[PDB]
Formats: sequence, structure tokens, C-alpha cells
Amino acid sequence: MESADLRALAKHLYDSYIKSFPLTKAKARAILTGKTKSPFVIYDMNSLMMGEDKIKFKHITKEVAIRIFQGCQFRSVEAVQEITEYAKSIPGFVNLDLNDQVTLLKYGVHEIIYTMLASLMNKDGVLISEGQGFMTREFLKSLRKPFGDFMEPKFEFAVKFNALELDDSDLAIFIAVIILSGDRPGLLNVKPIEDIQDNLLQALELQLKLNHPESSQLFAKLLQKMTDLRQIVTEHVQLLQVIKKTETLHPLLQEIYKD
Amino acid sequence: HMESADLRALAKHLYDSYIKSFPLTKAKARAILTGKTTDKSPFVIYDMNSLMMGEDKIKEVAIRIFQGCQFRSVEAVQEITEYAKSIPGFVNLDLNDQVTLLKYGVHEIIYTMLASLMNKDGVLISEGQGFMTREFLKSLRKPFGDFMEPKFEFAVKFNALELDDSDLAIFIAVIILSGDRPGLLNVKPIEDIQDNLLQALELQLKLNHPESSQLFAKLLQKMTDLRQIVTEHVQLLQVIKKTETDMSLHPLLQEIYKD
Ligand SMILES: CS(=O)(=O)c1ccc(COc2cc(C(=O)O)ccc2-c2nn(C(=O)c3c(Cl)cccc3C(F)(F)F)c3ccc(Cl)cc23)cc1
Ligand SMILES: CS(=O)(=O)c1ccc(COc2cc(C(=O)O)ccc2-c2nn(C(=O)c3c(Cl)cccc3C(F)(F)F)c3ccc(Cl)cc23)cc1
Repeated sequence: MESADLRALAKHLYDSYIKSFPLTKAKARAILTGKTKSPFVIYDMNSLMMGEDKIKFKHITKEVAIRIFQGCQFRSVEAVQEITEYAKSIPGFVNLDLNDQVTLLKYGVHEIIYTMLASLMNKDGVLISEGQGFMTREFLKSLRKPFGDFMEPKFEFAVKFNALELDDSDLAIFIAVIILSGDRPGLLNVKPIEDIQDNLLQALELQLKLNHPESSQLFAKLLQKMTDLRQIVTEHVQLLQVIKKTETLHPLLQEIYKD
Repeated sequence: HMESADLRALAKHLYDSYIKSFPLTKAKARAILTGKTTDKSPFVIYDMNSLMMGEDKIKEVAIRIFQGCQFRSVEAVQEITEYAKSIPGFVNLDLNDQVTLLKYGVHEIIYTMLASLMNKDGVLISEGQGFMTREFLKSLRKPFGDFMEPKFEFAVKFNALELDDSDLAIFIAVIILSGDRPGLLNVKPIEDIQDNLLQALELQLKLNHPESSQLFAKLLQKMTDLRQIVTEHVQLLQVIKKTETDMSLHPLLQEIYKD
């Protein structure tokens, strides 16, 4: 692969990335820093009870920490259809065996949600509703019994991840790399998936050297994050499993949020 | 007004979710029913002697058949639910509108998709391994005999249109997104999505059945009939319940009906 072909693959994903996802990282960083119609801030129970009436949330039908929990699930399901659509533009993806496509997404969406969620997060809280809102980390971390400790590990990850200082052109490729993992359980034909990931890895390597020439071994250091990424996704589901056996939904709803 | 290229994209997107969400396609089901094959060959159930043997093979009578359908309907509801999540726009509607669209739309879609498993003489069962003759079901006792046949009756008429899975994937999507369901909160954005699916359905049919005079018009007129048979169906279940008190329904099905 000559440099000309990789740079082309980079723009192809960067362009598709911009179209697929509602709030890019460049906009979210301008909002958080304060360089841009301020977001409505959620810092306690009373302000959330206001933000729902104001910034009318679509997941509203209930106890406070549960409602926060379920609004996240609503946003996750949405992001899953967003990532699914982005995958279709990864050169090669739509030519995979259809079962391999379903498998790659089934297993990759949590690591990619966790990743892109770092784009909307800083030390102190997280952007919501396409940047219209801001929910403080102090508030999320303070929620009761299980719900408090379910929220904080996200902020903890994102603070470490954001130290890498990636932008949207870096992330468009890094995301494509996650999807095309050849070690997902039960793939039928691994070779062409590794073939594509070897191509994206090549595109990721070059992008980083061009876009961060002063950041020694940034490529290696981001690949070690995918190590870290495997751990929080496991933690996550073993924390989901625990919520269910204690806390609470409508049978039709349960099918949507299944898995 | 969407550009032709954008619509055709929507068709391919939906056909692809259809192949992925539903296990027994219509193309496969017509391959079994036609026959001419040795491996794709159903065990036929036409009486009790055949029923007692197929259980070993395919692995009171009318009750167990009644119960087998409901277990199978629950499965189809989970399959349709997963399909709904990929209809572009669906997961972004008001959550209660989502439940409403599904609550009313699943029966209309099972009946449509059950016609794929049907010819004048019977129905595939157990993912195509089995086949149950219409005559036998029609011969079941008390109320249960007349419970099975109206499916065959609608299905023979519907299948005369000769649609394939690329046509049905869109027609199914159009059904889910009906803005005239009881109790929707935001009718406008549901219609907005349905106008695009209608647009996508018209073109697909005009291209895939160019020798079919007014196939689009005739196919929308089938949505008339479907509305009636769900009424008939739920009113015959209600009557069976006041007769067969042993019998229990599935909570997910139980939730859909109470409406
Ligand atoms: C209380 S509200 O209704 O006003 C409310 C609405 C919206 C949010 C923002 O949340 C997210 C936004 C995007 C996005 O914009 O791309 C992506 C993810 C989340 C989010 N997912 N998530 C999970 O638990 C989770 C995760 Cl990580 C991975 C997979 C599945 C899940 C699931 F399914 F369990 F949900 C969070 C936990 C904490 C926080 Cl802080 C955010 C998230 C917050 C509050
Ligand atoms: C005796 S068995 O266990 O081997 C057995 C298993 C499976 C069948 C096939 O049946 C179906 C298969 C599929 C499918 O494959 O997608 C889809 C639907 C039905 C089916 N549902 N149904 C109902 O009454 C019904 C319906 Cl439509 C909608 C909602 C709820 C119900 C419920 F709950 F009231 F039941 C039928 C009635 C007659 C016939 Cl002919 C078929 C069906 C047959 C035998």
C-alpha cells in the first residue's frame, strides 16, 4: 500500500465519520472549553427535573437514578444504529459474510461506545443531547447504591483516553480498527477481516505520524488502550448483570434493550 | 422527494437487515416447498400417527399445536423487534411511540411473513424441517380448527402478488411506521419516515416488477385485509380463553393484546 492509497482511505473514513455521528469531537471540545449558546447544566435532582421539561428527552414514560440509567440505555441503542451505519463505509466491510458482519458489530459496539463517549466527556461532566446539555460528573458519581459506581468508571476511562489528545480524523480510523477485530468469537472466515484491519492499522499508523509528529510512539500507546478497553467492557456487563437481579420494565421494551 | 440513488440505498439497507434478522427467508422457503431437492426435504405431518413420529424426527393435540404457535409467535416478535431497530429513524422516536408502533404492528407482520411459509396445502414448521398440511389443522376440534385456516386463506391471496424478500423487507418497514396507531404522541415524524419508505417501496416494485400493472397500489390495498384479520384473530383468541381455562398466554403476547 503506497502512501497515496492510505491517505485516501483516511479521508474516506473521516468524511463518513462526520456524516454518521451527530456530535463530533471538535464541536464537543469547543462547547466544553467555552469557545462557542451555553448548554443547560444538570448538577442535582431539581435541575434534571427542569431539563426534562425543557430539553424534552425522548426516553421518558419512576425513581431518579433509574431514569438516569435508562436514558443512557436509550442513547446507547441510538449509537448502535449509528456505528452500524458507519461500518458500511469501511472499504471491504459490506463484502463480508453476513454472519461475520453481525458478529463484528455485536462484539465491537460496547468498546466503540466507550471510546466515543470520551469525546463528549471531561474531568467534570458530560455533554448530552447533541451538545445542548451538560450533566455534571459530581452528580452522576453521587447517585445511590449501584447506580453511582456504574457511572464513574466511564469518566475515569475518558480522562485517561483524552490525554492522548486525538481528533476526529484519528478516531475515524481507530474506530474502524476496533470493528474489524478478527478474534471475535464465532467468526467463520477470519482472513479477510484481518486483511482489512492490517489495512486500517497501516492507515492509522501514518495518520498519527503526520497529524502528531511530536508525539513519540503514539500509535503504540493508543493500541495499548484497546487493551484497557477490553477490561472496562467486561467490568461493564458484570455490572449490568448485577443491576438486573436487584433493580427493574415493559415486555416489549425488554426486547429492544436485550443485550 | 429523495433522489433515486438515495432510495435504492434505503432498499439495500433494509433488505440486508431483513436477511440478518429473520432466519427462514422466503427464497429458502420456496426452495423447500417446490422440492426437487434431497437435502432440503420436509417431514410432512398429516395425522396423529405422523405427529407422534415427526416429534422424534423434526425435534391433547390441538392444545399442544396451539401452544407451539404461541411459542413460535414470541420468537417472531423478537425477530421483528430487532428488525425494527434498524429502520432508519425508528430508534430516535419517542420511546412510547416505539412501543406503540410495535404493539400494533407485530401481528400484521407475522401474518405477512407467515404467508412466505405457506402454499395452498400447508405450512413449514421448525425452520423448514417440518410441514403441516392445512387439512389437518382445519380438522382440529372445537374452536381450534377454525383458528388455523384464515391464515391459509389470506396467505393464498397475498402470495399471488409474487413478492420476494427484497420487496417484503420494505413493505414490512412501511407497516411498522404507521402514523395512525392509537396513542402515538408525535405523528408527524412517524409519517416523515413512512413517506420515505413508501417512496422506497414504489421504486423497488417498479424496478423489480416492471411488468406488474399497479403492483404498488395493489400491495398497499393488502394492508386493508391485514387490519381485518388481526381483528378476527384477537376476537377468536378472546373466545377460546373463555372456553379453555387451562391455557396460558405468554407475557409478551399477553402485553400486546391487552390494548
Ligand atoms: C440522565 S439522561 O437521560 O439525561 C442522559 C442522557 C444521555 C447520556 C449520555 O450517555 C451516553 C451518550 C453517548 C453518545 O452521545 O454517544 C454514548 C454513550 C452514553 C452512555 N452509555 N452508558 C452506558 O451505561 C453504556 C455504555 Cl458506556 C456502553 C454500552 C452500553 C451502555 C448502556 F447501554 F448501559 F447504556 C453511559 C454511562 C454513563 C454515562 Cl455518563 C454515559 C453513558 C447521559 C444521561
Ligand atoms: C404444532 S408445532 O408446535 O409443531 C407448530 C409450530 C409452529 C407453527 C407455525 O405457526 C406460525 C409460525 C410462524 C413463523 O414460523 O414465523 C409465525 C406464526 C405462526 C402462527 N401463529 N398463529 C397464531 O395463532 C398467532 C399469530 Cl398468527 C400471531 C400472534 C399470536 C398467535 C398465537 F399466539 F395465538 F398463536 C398461527 C395460527 C395458525 C397457523 Cl397455521 C400458524 C400460526 C405451527 C405448528
